[PDB]
Amino acid sequence: LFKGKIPFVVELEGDVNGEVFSVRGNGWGDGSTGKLEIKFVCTTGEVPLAWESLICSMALVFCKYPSNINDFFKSTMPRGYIQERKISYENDGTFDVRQEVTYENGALYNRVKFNGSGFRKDGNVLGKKLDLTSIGTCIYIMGNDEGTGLKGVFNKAFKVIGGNRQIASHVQTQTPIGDGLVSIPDYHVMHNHIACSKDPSETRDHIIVKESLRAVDCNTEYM
Amino acid sequence: LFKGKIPFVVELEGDVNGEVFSVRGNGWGDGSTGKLEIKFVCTTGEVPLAWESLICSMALVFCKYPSNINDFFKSTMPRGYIQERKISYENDGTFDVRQEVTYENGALYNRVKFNGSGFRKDGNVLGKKLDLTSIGTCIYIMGNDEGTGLKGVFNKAFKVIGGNRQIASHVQTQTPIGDGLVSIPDYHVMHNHIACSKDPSETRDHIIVKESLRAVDCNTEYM
Repeated sequence: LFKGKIPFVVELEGDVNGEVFSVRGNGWGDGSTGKLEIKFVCTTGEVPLAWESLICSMALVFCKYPSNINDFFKSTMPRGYIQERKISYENDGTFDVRQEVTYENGALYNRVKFNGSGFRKDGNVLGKKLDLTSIGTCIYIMGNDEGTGLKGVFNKAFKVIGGNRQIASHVQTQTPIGDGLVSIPDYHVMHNHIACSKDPSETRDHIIVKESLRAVDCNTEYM
Repeated sequence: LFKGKIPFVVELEGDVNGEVFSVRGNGWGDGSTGKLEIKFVCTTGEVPLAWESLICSMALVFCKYPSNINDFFKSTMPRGYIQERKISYENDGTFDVRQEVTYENGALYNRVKFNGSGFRKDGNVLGKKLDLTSIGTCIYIMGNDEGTGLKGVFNKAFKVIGGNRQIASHVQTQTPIGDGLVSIPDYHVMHNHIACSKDPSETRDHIIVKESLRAVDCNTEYM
């Protein structure tokens, strides 16, 4: 299903320190090259927080997997998987995020419930002081202890506009939505790249995201 | 000072859940290739915990740095730097670690105070149920907020013998020991590899470690 560009559609309902907002993204992902491009629009007016804080919540199924690592994400399709994260910001609040990642009508949908609490008034998140202009991130992927799904961990070192860097710590799980046979990997990493940009022509609150995604047998490739 | 193999000497005084032990390592590191080899011996009898839990505490100065990233570690030599870590194990205790990394008499010394508390009796650390046979780790390196030193973060996904994987979360700082001019980088990563082995000939409690260390401009290389 993932040999070639396919539509990538995102629906995020957000609730951060009791500020409710909706985001819709349309673009494309290519699971054989590990590339995607998508434009996110806030449909309820303006995001009450850093766009950058939304980006990883808004499709690791598009990751370019080598043939020697089990690709859990593609193995669950078309029914797909649940992707859940706790994201903890150094000196700031916490996001609780639940995603349904499914293949429907020839398209990959990321449907996201994005909740945040404890965020600080003069913090980088509510202050919108974060930047992902061009940034590499390494994500740890492995089988959960029961061998029914995935767990993972990673940091993002967000650029802080007029500051230094802000670490957000992510804990993730992925569990299949269906009862079909799934493929469980051992420990590996994703080398991921984000570039975020704004259309100066566009008048609505939005952000354009390009990602690169590659699964890496770091146990071999780091030697 | 780091163009070619030079002696690498480690002295670790350890205190884990009130169990005191000493480790001495001798080997070599090569800062131009980013390789090192060292054999660690417990001099007080036996390590009262997983060797694997000691390995990253027991010389990022040996990291192969490209010319487009500031190499803080080599910029501090010969006086060298302090390297401090809090290491937190999922469902287990915490290590507090202070290192002095100095160049003395043509050799690179890592002098380590390794403290651990809250470790669980039937846990993977005191139970010695961890393995680093062949494992890749990605370390985040960046300038601290004051621009006087480094901060960093990383996970190690330890193999658990007869289990799955155990995440240890590391927070690190590096601060110069001297008053000399130091070179402060922006965010990048190290792709590091560990291979641990035992000499079946050797009769003392020991472990042999080979590391690969490369500094990576992930903001470019992950695209």
